[PDB]
Amino acid sequence: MKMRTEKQIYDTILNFAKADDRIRVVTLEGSRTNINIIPDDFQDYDITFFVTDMQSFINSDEWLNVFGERLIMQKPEDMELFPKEEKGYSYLMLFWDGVKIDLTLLPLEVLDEYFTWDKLVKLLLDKDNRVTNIPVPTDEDYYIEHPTARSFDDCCNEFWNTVTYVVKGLCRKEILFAIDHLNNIVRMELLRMISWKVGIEQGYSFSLGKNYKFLERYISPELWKKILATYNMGSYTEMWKSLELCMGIFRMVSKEVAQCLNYLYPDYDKNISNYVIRQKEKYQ
Amino acid sequence: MKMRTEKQIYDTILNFAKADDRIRVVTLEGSRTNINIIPDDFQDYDITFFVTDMQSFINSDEWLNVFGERLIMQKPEDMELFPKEEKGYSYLMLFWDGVKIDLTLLPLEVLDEYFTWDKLVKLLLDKDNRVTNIPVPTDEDYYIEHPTARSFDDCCNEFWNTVTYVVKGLCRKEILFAIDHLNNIVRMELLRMISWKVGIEQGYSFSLGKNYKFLERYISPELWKKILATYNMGSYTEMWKSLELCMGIFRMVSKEVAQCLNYLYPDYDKNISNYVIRQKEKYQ
Repeated sequence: MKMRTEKQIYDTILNFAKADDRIRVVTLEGSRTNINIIPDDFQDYDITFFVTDMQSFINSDEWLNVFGERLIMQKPEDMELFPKEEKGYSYLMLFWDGVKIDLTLLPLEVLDEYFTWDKLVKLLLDKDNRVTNIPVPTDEDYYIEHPTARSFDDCCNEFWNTVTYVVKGLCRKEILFAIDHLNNIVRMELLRMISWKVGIEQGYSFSLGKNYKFLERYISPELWKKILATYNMGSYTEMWKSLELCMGIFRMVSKEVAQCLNYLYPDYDKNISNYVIRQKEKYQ
Repeated sequence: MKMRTEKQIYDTILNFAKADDRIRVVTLEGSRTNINIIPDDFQDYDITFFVTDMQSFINSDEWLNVFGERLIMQKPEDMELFPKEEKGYSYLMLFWDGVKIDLTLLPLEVLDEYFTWDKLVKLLLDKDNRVTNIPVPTDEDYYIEHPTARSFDDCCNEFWNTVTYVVKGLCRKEILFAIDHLNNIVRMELLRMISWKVGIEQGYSFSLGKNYKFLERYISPELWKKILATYNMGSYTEMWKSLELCMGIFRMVSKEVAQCLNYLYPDYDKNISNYVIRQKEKYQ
């Protein structure tokens, strides 16, 4: 059940922008610019306004009422607990009907370099014709990268080195330390190596999506099940199993990448695998 | 079974530094400077050398052989896959006997501001008496922070807003997106709120450690079990359970913090909890 159509939402946004002297350019960002994303009910409206007077917007929130009644909103460049990590000033809003609008205000001066930030951008309005070469959105910066012999070694090095930090956390009875290093680093390097395997098998012309979220489409159900099994980490016993499964998958996938691209298979696996076994025995 | 004593390791490091004209200051960093850490077999030796000629060290690795035979080493400021994220040039080494040395080379000029970077620092050698006010190591920058009414609201805002991103990932059958947002953000804000609860209950004069790794000492076994149960995430069914458990813990703990510090309890819980229930039903 829709309470508003997509055309009604775009009209609310653009009619507001057209009427306001301060707003000179409007762009669209994110998955709605991406012809390779299947449309669904969760696609945010990522809208950017380029404006002549920033402070006149920040002074009061009343002008936002045109977008509808809100369930929640965040102003991430205006919080105390969190520092600014994007330029400009944004409003992340979830509305009563489940629609989401992430609205960014940027000073007009930033238009000089804005288009270098991301290629998934579509120009919606340009009152003064500032944009002389109009960009065509593309997700090409998100395709799988081909490794080099050096970056392959680097990935193996970071995987196997950080494995030793999971071991330290488990042997010290500091499970949260072990979990964070597995989540933030060890399994991320495993997923990177898997992305290189996908590139070898299927090519370099498509994206696996943010957080590798499209990976399931491009790997065996057998390998997908194992990957998901590594995310059961709520005990020391489960964490040793997850870590050992992660190591087994990494051996199999990095060996395939090395043999397909004619790289040396490094000694990290042999040396750290023995280290893991010895440490586990010492504390068992 | 030790193959080398701590005194032998320190002697290997300092005798090397004393003999070398290029090295003028040596410091120790990390948990070995921290009198509140219980010593164990996994404490790295975090050593920093301040040197007159950086490039003469980087040219060749032979000089590292004095530290022993290595199982693995990383040179993180000299990789292709990973950009530099620390100043200077470091060597992360794990040795044949399980000893770990993380050795950082820094130019002498950086000594002007180095001591502002971290307070868990101990001066080991200063050939020219460059350090006139000698620092005393302390972990005080790692104690629990007292929230303000604004930062309390900010934490609640980020928790409940990001809950909606876990919902989106689960409803889209994009579980890796949902898992990453729960791991990187949702549960981190839960752990932050729990740290504030600990501060109220037990005070502001101690550290919960990196990755909150000492948290188990300061919360009920009952609450610890629930926290660990949230880390079972290897299926859509498990992820809905984890998310709902995370929300329940957050309600209980943020309510206690608000009532103890006389903050307003925000409407995020009510509004987003209903949103979650509706979305789960819509896709079930």
